[PDB]
Amino acid sequence: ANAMAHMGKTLRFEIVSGVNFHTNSQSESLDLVGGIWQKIAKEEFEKSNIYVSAVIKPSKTVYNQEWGCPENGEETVVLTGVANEEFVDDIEKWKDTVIKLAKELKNQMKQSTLTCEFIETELHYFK
Amino acid sequence: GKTLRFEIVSGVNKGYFHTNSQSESLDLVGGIWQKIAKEEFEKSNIYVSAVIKPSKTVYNQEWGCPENGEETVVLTGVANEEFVDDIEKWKDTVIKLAKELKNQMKQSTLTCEFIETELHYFK
Amino acid sequence: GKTLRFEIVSGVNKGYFHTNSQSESLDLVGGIWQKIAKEEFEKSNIYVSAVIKPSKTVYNQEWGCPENGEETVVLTGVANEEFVDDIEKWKDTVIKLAKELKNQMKQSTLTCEFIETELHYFK
Repeated sequence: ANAMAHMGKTLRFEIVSGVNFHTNSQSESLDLVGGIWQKIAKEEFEKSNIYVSAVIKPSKTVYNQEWGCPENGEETVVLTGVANEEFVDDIEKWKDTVIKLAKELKNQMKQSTLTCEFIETELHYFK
Repeated sequence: GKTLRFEIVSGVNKGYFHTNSQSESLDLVGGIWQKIAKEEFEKSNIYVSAVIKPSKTVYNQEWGCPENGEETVVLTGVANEEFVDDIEKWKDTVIKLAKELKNQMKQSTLTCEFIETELHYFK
Repeated sequence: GKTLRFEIVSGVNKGYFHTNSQSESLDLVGGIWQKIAKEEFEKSNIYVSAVIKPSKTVYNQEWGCPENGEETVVLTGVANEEFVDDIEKWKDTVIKLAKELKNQMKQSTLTCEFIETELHYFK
């Protein structure tokens, strides 16, 4: 079959959020966060034509119990995405958009704190 | 000294493999990776191990994403200087395996990223 | 504006701890990390938080990997400039904790990687 491959230097983001909502499992909290992210990314895309996709992974975050962490860690989700040159024209505008969406997710999940990191990456995209 | 890690995201193609949970799809992808990595190692003598995580990938429903995201697996590995002599050959091998996984999982698109990393290996 | 993140991959040593699910092995590793980070913080005033993910690691069955991969946990953390003053001291502390985890989990081998990152922290 025919095939295409693109390679370029770009950025990926990674966000960590709590899961706060009456979910009963990591499978259920994955679906919860997935639905919320899908809605906020869609709203942004309608304004700017920039769609910020994310891969979401179940996790627990371990920190000092004296700052409120439960024993053995707090239930969290990790969201990761990339600026794919096929869909993204301007890396600075994309980065600004990711930061905006991170703050909105923090609000929707009613979180006190939230992290968002940018990491340099070499993206190969196969079709 | 620096080296490289790779990360791939793949779908699990329920339409074709008919897994019923994230536990089952994790095992499916784990077994497929094990087989393709072994086949490649027999050809090139380069064995590419991967750490695999369950996930869901959220994109625009108008491009076919299910509500709340598509079931996916994330595969991540590294060029460990204890086992790898030539980084360029390793990178070429990872790209080969990414394409093979895309084929085996019958995926329309697939991503493979390389990230610079400083590996400490304790034995 | 740059800092460092770490990522560790560890086995869960079913031979010794006998966990029955990925949920149970996540809590096991979580509790061990919490205790070793606390003990270190009391000595050095450096607290190393981690986000822990369930996973499997796929390698050659001829080196002892189970079919479809071995149950593992991935631990990832960052040097947050709001809490961390000296990156070299932090990195040394992470290495110490990685070795201690290797000991507590009775692992033959363990990896710890450092990756450059740009951290935004929202309060």
